[PDB]
Amino acid sequence: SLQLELGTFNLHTLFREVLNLIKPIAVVKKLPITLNLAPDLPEFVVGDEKRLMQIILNIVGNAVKFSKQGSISVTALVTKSSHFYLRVKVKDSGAGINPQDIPKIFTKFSGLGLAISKRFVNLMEGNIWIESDGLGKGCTAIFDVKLGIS
Ligand SMILES: Nc1ncnc2c1ncn2[C@@H]1O[C@H](COP(=O)(O)OP(=O)(O)O)[C@@H](O)[C@H]1O
Ligand SMILES: [Cl-]
Repeated sequence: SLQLELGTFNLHTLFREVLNLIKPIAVVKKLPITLNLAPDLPEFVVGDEKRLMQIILNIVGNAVKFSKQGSISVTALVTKSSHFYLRVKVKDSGAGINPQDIPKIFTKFSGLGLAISKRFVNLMEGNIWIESDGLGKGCTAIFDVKLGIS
């Protein structure tokens, strides 16, 4: 039933906007957070801005929410496979995630963010997953989504 709503927007600006919403909260929790955009990351793109924003906001937001100390990095780059694949990696410094808990992370229902993000990523012909090296190692949430180049 779901359908992409396409328009042209500045992808770089979208990342800075997300960081601007999250930063004051990171500051209160004393979690340094960094954004890195690859030198070849397209600027003006065609895609569904409000759905892309929802995905990035919930994953970056989760990093802040579930981290008690340490830093967070948000990295945006291109996955080579007109269109391209945007990759976003969000690495936090949480307590880590047990292997048994990862396969059910998109279906854990308290909490709706990742379930919604998964549908949006699927709409953009993409892939999303979370991984953790275990105790004390935080986790990385990663997604690839297809976007048009303006
Ligand atoms: N960055 C993260 N660090 C640790 N656990 C996470 C992270 N992101 C998601 N999770 C786990 O996945 C579950 C589902 O997350 P989400 O769908 O965003 O819902 P919510 O944040 O409301 O719980 C969370 O409750 C949590 O157990
Ligand atoms: Cl974690």
